Amino acid sequence: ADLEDNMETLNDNLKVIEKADNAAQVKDALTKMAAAAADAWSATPPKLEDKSPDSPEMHDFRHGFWILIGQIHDALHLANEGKVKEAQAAAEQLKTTCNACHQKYR
Amino acid sequence: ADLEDNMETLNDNLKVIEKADNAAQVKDALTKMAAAAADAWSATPPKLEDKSPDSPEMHDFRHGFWILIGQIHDALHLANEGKVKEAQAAAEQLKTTCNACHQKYR
Amino acid sequence: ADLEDNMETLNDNLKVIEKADNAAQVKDALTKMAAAAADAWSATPPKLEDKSPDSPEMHDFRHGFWILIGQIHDALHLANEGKVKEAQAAAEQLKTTCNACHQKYR
Amino acid sequence: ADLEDNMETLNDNLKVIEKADNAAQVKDALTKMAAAAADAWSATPPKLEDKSPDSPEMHDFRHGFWILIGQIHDALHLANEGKVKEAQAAAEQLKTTCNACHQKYR
Ligand code: HEM
Ligand code: HEM
Ligand code: HEM
Ligand code: HEM
Ligand SMILES: [Zn+2]
Ligand SMILES: [Zn+2]
Ligand SMILES: [Zn+2]
Ligand SMILES: [Zn+2]
Repeated sequence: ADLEDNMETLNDNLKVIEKADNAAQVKDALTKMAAAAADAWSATPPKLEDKSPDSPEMHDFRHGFWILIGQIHDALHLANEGKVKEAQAAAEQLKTTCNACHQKYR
Repeated sequence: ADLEDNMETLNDNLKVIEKADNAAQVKDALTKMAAAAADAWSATPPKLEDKSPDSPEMHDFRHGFWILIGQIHDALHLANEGKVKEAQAAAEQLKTTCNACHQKYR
Repeated sequence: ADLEDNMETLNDNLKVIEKADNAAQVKDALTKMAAAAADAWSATPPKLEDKSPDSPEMHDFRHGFWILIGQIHDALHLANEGKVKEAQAAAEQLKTTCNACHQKYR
Repeated sequence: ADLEDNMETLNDNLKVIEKADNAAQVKDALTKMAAAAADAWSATPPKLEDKSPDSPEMHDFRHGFWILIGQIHDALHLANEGKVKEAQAAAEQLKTTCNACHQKYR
């Protein structure tokens, strides 16, 4: 999938997590986000098209995906443990990673 | 790319890191490993064809890529710091992750 | 050190990172934060004095320190790479961990 | 506790996990390992007594504790999920971290 599709998948499922009542819902949404974030890894954002594929900027771009992937990973464990509220809070917290990357690169 | 290509990329660059003489070579190889691992995320292994895409087995399979991706991430920081030997050591230690997944799923 | 002293160390160095001009200042402050957070691990917060040392609650409390330690770890790599701004951003972002734990346990 | 005691704690509980029959035994063991690892953070190893407390070598020493702590953290989540065998395998795998640090610093 393209960057925009992966971004909408990320966006859609974050809201699913907010409105969710149960672990399964959170679980499912986080799984989809993990796949979206991993697939986003190879993308070149439009503001970085003029940069070398292995530039410092591109390195920093992809680092944000590492952070987001790590966070989804942990939130998923929480939801697997049945810690719904705390997985939802981890989801709220990862928005900081979404925002930080958007502020620099979007 | 498919699973097999990602796996060759992973294997090829691990050997490149072993033979490397400077941090640029390690850095370049780890970057290629991270892309390969991230791209591998969505793959279904032949041994798990018969399992649901959202099965416990498939979750455990993808978990190994989380572990791999985290370790590459960290090793790349070490290489960026010019810590060639310790980045090469981190790379040798990664093999545990490679092996553990192969033993169960390959 | 006590929980309070570790908490002040954490507080003080966070501000040091905000005002910092170079990577060495940030590195030094994160190093101090890492030791404070690791030393905090064994503490029982006043709100949880009545809970068993290996209770659900106490596990969740210490989980927040795993999260914080992980974040400092990564931020320190960024500072080591000379990525001052992004290390400072990483430091602003880990405030979410600080606050999440306080909201629940302070 | 001192370095030796923390190392004994780490060693004893690793064996407990190997012999374990259920998730509770592995959970309990990993919990103790986490505390021992976090307490070990501040220690100076006999081989690095002559180095500055904020030396490059001391930084690399403590870095291995970060990686150990992260692995215990993850292994604990697996045990929490009731994935006993997988938690026991994550425990086997972190021996790589134990050994890597001993090779350089013990
Ligand atoms: C879970 C957190 C995230 C959420 C909820 C999210 C969601 C979104 C949304 C709704 C958009 C609007 C455009 C669209 O429809 O795709 C977008 C765009 C974008 N995001 Fe994110 N995103 C997240 C994480 C990230 C991260 C970590 C990065 C960078 C490493 C990033 C980089 C971008 C870029 C470059 C665009 C513009 C794409 C384009 O216009 O071609 N996002 N994202
Ligand atoms: C740096 C670590 C790794 C290395 C060097 C590595 C290396 C390889 C190599 C050389 C192959 C054979 C190439 C081929 O398939 O034609 C392979 C296959 C495979 N690997 Fe890995 N691998 C690594 C990590 C992983 C991880 C973490 C997993 C699972 C989480 C995994 C799962 C698999 C699977 C399922 C196959 C079979 C694909 C097929 O033959 O169709 N590998 N790997
Ligand atoms: C870098 C992030 C953090 C900062 C800057 C911070 C800061 C503080 C400060 C300034 C205090 C007041 C203590 C005093 O006045 O001496 C405090 C107390 C406290 N903090 Fe944190 N904290 C952080 C992270 C955490 C985390 C991760 C946890 C738990 C997982 C936590 C749990 C507590 C508790 C239980 C208290 C109350 C102890 C008391 O009664 O004094 N904090 N913190
Ligand atoms: C879970 C993995 C680990 C296990 C099972 C383990 C086990 C041990 C054992 C059995 C000893 C013998 C010392 C004694 O009993 O007096 C020891 C010592 C030591 N270990 Fe580890 N350890 C682990 C992790 C680590 C790590 C990650 C580091 C480095 C950061 C490390 C550094 C050392 C050092 C420096 C000593 C020497 C202690 C002294 O002589 O005062 N160990 N460890
Ligand atoms: Zn966790
Ligand atoms: Zn590291
Ligand atoms: Zn990083
Ligand atoms: Zn995990």
